[PDB]
Amino acid sequence: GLEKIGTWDPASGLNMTESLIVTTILEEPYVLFK
Repeated sequence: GLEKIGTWDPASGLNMTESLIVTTILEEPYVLFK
């Protein structure tokens, strides 16, 4: 049915009460430190 969920009041606003790792090795020219 219709149940409350939160309160408005124009000062405080709307208090809404809802609750890949890839390994390699270094060998030229396969993989090099850039």
